[PDB]
Amino acid sequence: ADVAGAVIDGAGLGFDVLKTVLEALGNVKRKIAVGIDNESGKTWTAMNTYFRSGTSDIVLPHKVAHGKALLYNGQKNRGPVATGVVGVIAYSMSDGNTLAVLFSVPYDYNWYSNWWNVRVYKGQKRADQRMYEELYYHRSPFRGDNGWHSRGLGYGLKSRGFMNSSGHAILEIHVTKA
Amino acid sequence: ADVAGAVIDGAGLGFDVLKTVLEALGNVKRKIAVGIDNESGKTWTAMNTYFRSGTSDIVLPHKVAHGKALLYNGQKNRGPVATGVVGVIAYSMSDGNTLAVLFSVPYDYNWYSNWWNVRVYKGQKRADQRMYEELYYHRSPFRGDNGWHSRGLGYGLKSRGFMNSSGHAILEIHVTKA
Amino acid sequence: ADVAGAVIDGAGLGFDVLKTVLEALGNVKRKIAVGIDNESGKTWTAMNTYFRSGTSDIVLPHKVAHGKALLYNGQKNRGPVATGVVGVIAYSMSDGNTLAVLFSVPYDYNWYSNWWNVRVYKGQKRADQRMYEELYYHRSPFRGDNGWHSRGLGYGLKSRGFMNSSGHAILEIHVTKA
Amino acid sequence: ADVAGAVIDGAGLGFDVLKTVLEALGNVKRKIAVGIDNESGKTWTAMNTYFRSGTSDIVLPHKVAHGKALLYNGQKNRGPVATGVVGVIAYSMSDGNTLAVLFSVPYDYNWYSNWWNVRVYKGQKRADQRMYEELYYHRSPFRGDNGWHSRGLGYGLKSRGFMNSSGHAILEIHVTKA
Amino acid sequence: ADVAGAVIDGAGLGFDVLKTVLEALGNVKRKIAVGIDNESGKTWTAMNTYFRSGTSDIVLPHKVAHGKALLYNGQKNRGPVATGVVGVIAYSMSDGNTLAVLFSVPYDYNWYSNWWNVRVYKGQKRADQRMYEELYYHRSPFRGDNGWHSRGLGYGLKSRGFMNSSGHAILEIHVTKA
Amino acid sequence: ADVAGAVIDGAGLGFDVLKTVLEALGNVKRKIAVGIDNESGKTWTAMNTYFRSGTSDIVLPHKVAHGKALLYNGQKNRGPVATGVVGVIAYSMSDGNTLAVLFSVPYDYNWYSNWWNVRVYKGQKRADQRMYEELYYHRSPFRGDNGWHSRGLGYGLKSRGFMNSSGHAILEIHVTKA
Amino acid sequence: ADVAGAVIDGAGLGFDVLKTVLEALGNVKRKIAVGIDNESGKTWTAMNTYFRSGTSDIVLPHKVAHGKALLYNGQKNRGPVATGVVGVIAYSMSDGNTLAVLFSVPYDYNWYSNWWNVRVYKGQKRADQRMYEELYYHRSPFRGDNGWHSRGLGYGLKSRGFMNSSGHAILEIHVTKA
Amino acid sequence: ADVAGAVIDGAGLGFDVLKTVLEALGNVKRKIAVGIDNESGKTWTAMNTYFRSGTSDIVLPHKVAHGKALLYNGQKNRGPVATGVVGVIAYSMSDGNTLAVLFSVPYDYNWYSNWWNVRVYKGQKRADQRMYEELYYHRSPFRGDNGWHSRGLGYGLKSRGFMNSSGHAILEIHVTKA
Ligand SMILES: CC(C)CCC[C@@H](C)[C@H]1CC[C@H]2[C@@H]3CC=C4C[C@@H](O)CC[C@]4(C)[C@H]3CC[C@]12C
Ligand SMILES: CC(C)CCC[C@@H](C)[C@H]1CC[C@H]2[C@@H]3CC=C4C[C@@H](O)CC[C@]4(C)[C@H]3CC[C@]12C
Ligand SMILES: CC(C)CCC[C@@H](C)[C@H]1CC[C@H]2[C@@H]3CC=C4C[C@@H](O)CC[C@]4(C)[C@H]3CC[C@]12C
Ligand SMILES: CC(C)CCC[C@@H](C)[C@H]1CC[C@H]2[C@@H]3CC=C4C[C@@H](O)CC[C@]4(C)[C@H]3CC[C@]12C
Ligand SMILES: CC(C)CCC[C@@H](C)[C@H]1CC[C@H]2[C@@H]3CC=C4C[C@@H](O)CC[C@]4(C)[C@H]3CC[C@]12C
Ligand SMILES: CC(C)CCC[C@@H](C)[C@H]1CC[C@H]2[C@@H]3CC=C4C[C@@H](O)CC[C@]4(C)[C@H]3CC[C@]12C
Repeated sequence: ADVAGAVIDGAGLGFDVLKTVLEALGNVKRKIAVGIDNESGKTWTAMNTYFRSGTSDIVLPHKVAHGKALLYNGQKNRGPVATGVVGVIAYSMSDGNTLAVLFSVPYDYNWYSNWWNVRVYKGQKRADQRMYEELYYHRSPFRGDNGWHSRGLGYGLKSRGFMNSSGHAILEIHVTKA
Repeated sequence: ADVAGAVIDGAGLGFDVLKTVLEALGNVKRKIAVGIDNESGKTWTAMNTYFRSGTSDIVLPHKVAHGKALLYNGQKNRGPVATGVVGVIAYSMSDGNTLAVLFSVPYDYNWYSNWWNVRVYKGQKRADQRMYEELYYHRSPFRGDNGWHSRGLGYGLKSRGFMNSSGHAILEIHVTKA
Repeated sequence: ADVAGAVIDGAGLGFDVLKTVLEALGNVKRKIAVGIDNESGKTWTAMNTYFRSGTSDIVLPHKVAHGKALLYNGQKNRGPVATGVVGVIAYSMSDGNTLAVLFSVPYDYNWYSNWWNVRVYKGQKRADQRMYEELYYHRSPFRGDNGWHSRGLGYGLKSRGFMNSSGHAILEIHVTKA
Repeated sequence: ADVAGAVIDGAGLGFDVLKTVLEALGNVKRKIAVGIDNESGKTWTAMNTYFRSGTSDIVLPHKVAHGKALLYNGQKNRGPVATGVVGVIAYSMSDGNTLAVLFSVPYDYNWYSNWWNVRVYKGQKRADQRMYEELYYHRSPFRGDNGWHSRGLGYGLKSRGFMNSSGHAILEIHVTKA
Repeated sequence: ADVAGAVIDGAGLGFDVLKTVLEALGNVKRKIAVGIDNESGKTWTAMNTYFRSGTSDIVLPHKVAHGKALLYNGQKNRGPVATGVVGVIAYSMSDGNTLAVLFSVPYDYNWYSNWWNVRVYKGQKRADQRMYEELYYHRSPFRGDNGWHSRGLGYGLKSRGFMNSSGHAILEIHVTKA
Repeated sequence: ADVAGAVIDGAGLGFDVLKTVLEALGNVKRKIAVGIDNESGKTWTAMNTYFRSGTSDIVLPHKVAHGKALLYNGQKNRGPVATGVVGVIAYSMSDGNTLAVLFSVPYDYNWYSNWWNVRVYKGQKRADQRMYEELYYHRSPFRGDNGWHSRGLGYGLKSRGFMNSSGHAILEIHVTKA
Repeated sequence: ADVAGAVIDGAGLGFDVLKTVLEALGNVKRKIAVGIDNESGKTWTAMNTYFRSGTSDIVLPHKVAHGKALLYNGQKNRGPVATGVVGVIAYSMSDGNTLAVLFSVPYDYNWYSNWWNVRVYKGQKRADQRMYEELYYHRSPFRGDNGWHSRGLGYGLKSRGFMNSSGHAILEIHVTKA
Repeated sequence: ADVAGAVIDGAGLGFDVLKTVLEALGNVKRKIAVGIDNESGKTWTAMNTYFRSGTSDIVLPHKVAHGKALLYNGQKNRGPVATGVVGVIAYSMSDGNTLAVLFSVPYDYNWYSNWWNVRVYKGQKRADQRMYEELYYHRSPFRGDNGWHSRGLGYGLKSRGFMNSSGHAILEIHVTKA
């Protein structure tokens, strides 16, 4: 009767609202483009990229020789999901150590910001949740605040990086001999 | 009367909801691009690709000589079907053995992940359901976790592969002399 | 009155449903691309293509010399019809025999699959319903299962063919000297 | 009152149905592309194309010398009309005879099929309704069944033609010296 | 009240019907492309084109030398008007006579057909309503029936023309020395 | 109540009708392209273009040397206004006289037609309302009837002009030495 | 109840009307393209452009050498605002004086017209509201009436300018040695 | 009942209004393009860009040698947020001082205007909120009023800058030796 018609009309209104909300959520773009210059004097072998959030549509370049550039990119999961792209790239270095690069492009910018970090681990370590937590919570990550930051990585290596503050984040790092 | 009008309005609302759901289901893309480099010293002859899920729109390359690359791709079945693209590619090798490559790009990522595996079978074996089950459940498949994995295939052969974690999966494998 | 208004509303809903169904049925694509390599040592003269289902928009190439390739294609009938493209191509060979190639890309994949077959008939025979039934039900057709199949055709001829399992089917056959 | 509102709603529904039907009828394409190779040893002068159904948007080529090809095309009448393109092309030959080519691409394929015919008439005769009836009902036209058909035209002339079975019909004929 | 609401609904339905009808009427295309080859041995000077129906968007070429071609085109009046393009082109010839070419592409093909005519008038006469009536009703115009028609124009001149039967009419005439 | 709802529905219908009418009025195109060839033996200096109706989006070419062509164009005012493009172009000539060219492409073709005129005024006179009235009502303007018209301008000058009858009017004039 | 439903329907109608009105207001284009040729024998240094209405999206060219052309453009403020583009460009001249060019492309053409003016001020003066008022109300601006106007600027300088009457206004001025 | 239906209709109207408002807010563009020419005789090293409002999608160029140009751009935050792009770029100079450039393109132009400023700070200072407040409230910023402004920066340096008044702001500065 009248109640059923009102319920159906309300359901249709809720359906339209849900369609609009889902389209808006799916139209949100959170992508990261990582470019790392290798002036470290040693060849880099890709180990893995651990994605705490998001994913990548391309192959992680297996080898990055000295004087070359690692080019990589990722983005948030397809669909109306309120997650960004957060991850750690782990490359094996010729000296036997691991270069770890943390990137974080969050979905909700009301509570979170773009973050990035670079660190060198002794031995060959694959990027995982523990490495991400170390780089994000305990190793003093740099804010993606459209600023250049330099930090000595050790092992005769230093890093100079930059990351913008937008959702279309670009993380450019130069890892050079210290 | 009023009841019939309410029923028709509810049916129209359900029709609109069903149209939206079917369009969303059909817009989901699950495709796999397989690239296998042959540095095994022997020529590969295509046997078959068994698709547990999905299909392919191209011909499986009949011959892959040493130093060449097998390029292949597949995708999930057209239409609003909640299935991914899961399959095994079987190539005959010159020594008389079979190279089997398992790929798995699931539809529902809440329960499943991207998987891949590489194995060498003695004799000439065509890819089928049993081979897929062996490669997916009992031969320790590698997760498609944006990481490089290496494993000795035996018969003087080793494999080094990579697979991303997204629905637009790329599986790059190098099968080289051990 | 109220009954007439309800009937008209139901008719409009049925009209919208019918429009959506017809559009979906018409958007289904079932096409076949046939490529046959002639390494038989004899020239092929086109006889005819009998379409059990579907049709073709191009001319069947009249002559296919040795070392050349027959290129042909067909698709299902235009409009919202639940039929695929099923047919037999009959070519006359220089020795006086007929090369018959059966292709079958069904509309309903719930009950049917892609099928193909190659056979050589003594004498000059045009493709028709009987030839299609022979090739589809009694001459052991190969499944379009993304696999390479080889079969001796006789008369000093062998065939090696491939057909994928999708609705956008490609049938590649090489008919060579045995 | 209520009756008038119901009548107006029904009229609107009928208007929508009529619009959809007219759009579907107008979207139906029936076109014919005629290509006739002249290896008859004599020049052909265009006489006329009588369209039993449909029309053409181009000029009938006035002269077709020996070794050249007549290219022509036509289509069904613009608008939502349930008629195909049926006609006869009449060319004058140098010997004083007429080459008549019948083409028929019907609108309703439930009752009709593609047909074509080739004939040589003594003297100079223009294509008309009587010639079309002769070629379609009494001179054994060839079915447009994706098959090659050969027939001796007489006067030291033979014809070898092909016509597909689809609505986008192509009629390729070679009229050569017998 | 209810009557006013019914009247407004009927007015809206009539508005939608009128919009559809006007769009359909405006989408009807009736254009003519005239190409006249001058092999008369004398130069042609444009006098005027009298449009009984329709209009032209280009300049009538002032001079057409011997061995050149007059290219002209016209179309029906813009907007939803049920009129075709009917007119007479009058060119002055070097000998002091007038070449008049009548073209007629009607809007309603249920009652009318494409017509064309060619005539030579003594003296310099501009195309007007009387000339159009003479060429259309009393000088035996040729039907635009996809046929070639030849007629001696006199004054040592003959004409050979062709006109298709469609609304996108092309009228090709060759006026040569008799 | 019911009256207010009926009033609102009628207002919405009137709004839709008004939107359609305004869109149709704004889609009406009335533009004029003027091309004047100067074979008068004297240089022309632009004085002004007085637009009785419409406007122009380009600069009136300041100088038109002998043997060159003045290219100009205008159109009706943007928006749903029922006005055409009517104006007079006044150029100063080297001898000290003024060349005035009247063009008139009306909006309503039910009452008005395309008109054009060419005149030479003694002295330097700028185009204005009085000059337009003189050229349109008292100096015998030529109708834009797709016809070539010639008239001696005096001062050792003659003009030969052409103007089509459509709303996309082109006015081509040649002002040459008499 | 019924009153609330009527109020909501009226509010929706008003919303649709407001959306249409705002779209129409925002679709109105009022832009000015200024081109000033410098044949004054002195270099021009840009001082500023004071926009009484509208704005510009480009940089005012800092230097305009003798024999070069200043190219500039502006437009009305983005959004549905009923304002045109009115401003004064002030350039510093090498002699120590200021060249001021007033342009005015109004929004409402029912009350206003295109205006322009050129003046030379002693000393270096920046364009402001007072300069605009002087050039628009007291220094006899030229109407943008598709006419060429010349005026001696003084200081051994004269100006010859042109401005059309449309909303897509072009103001071309040549400032030359007197 | 009736109340619930009225509430649902009002909610739908509010939803449509909110969708329109959000689309309008998101369609507002506020971007800044900064171009700074370095004729200071010293190399510039990027320190950081502090965005009080908005963000940037590109990397701040690390080095700007003498005679080169810094190219940078930013825009307001994506989505329907009523914020502009306001920030300070801080570059390190070879002499040990900092070049700070303030840009401000506000969202609400009813209360705010485009502003810019250039200053040199002793020592190496990173752009932050305090620097922005200093440059915007206490160091006399130049208005983005389409005017060229010059100011001695000190330390043997002077600046000459320009900024337009539109939301698509361009800020061009030349920092040269004083
Ligand atoms: C009123 C009744 C029918 C309940 C309706 C619940 C709706 C509003 C809930 C149920 C499931 C929810 C979704 C569940 C998961 C996600 C993924 C997350 O990353 C973003 C939010 C999103 C997309 C939620 C949006 C809101 C949602 C659609
Ligand atoms: C309320 C009455 C009419 C029953 C309605 C049942 C509807 C909701 C059911 C019936 C058949 C169902 C479909 C059957 C098969 C598939 C393929 C699967 O891979 C994804 C889901 C999908 C696409 C289902 C979606 C839901 C579905 C359309
Ligand atoms: C219910 C009352 C108003 C009668 C409605 C009659 C309608 C359905 C009839 C009247 C005229 C008919 C049209 C008349 C002529 C043709 C051309 C033919 O080649 C195809 C069908 C077509 C296009 C008809 C379609 C149906 C039609 C539009
Ligand atoms: C019911 C009341 C409001 C009367 C409605 C009358 C309508 C249907 C009439 C009035 C004026 C008519 C138009 C007048 C002139 C022409 C130009 C002609 O070449 C084609 C028909 C066309 C386009 C008519 C179509 C039908 C028309 C719009
Ligand atoms: C019923 C009540 C609200 C009165 C409605 C009056 C409407 C129909 C009137 C009022 C103002 C009118 C417009 C006023 C001016 C012009 C410019 C003219 O060149 C073409 C007509 C046009 C565009 C008119 C169209 C009709 C119009 C919109
Ligand atoms: C009537 C009941 C449901 C309350 C509705 C409140 C609506 C109108 C309010 C709640 C939250 C508000 C938004 C909150 C934040 C922002 C960001 C700001 O930069 C622009 C305005 C904007 C986008 C607001 C627009 C209006 C808004 C959507």
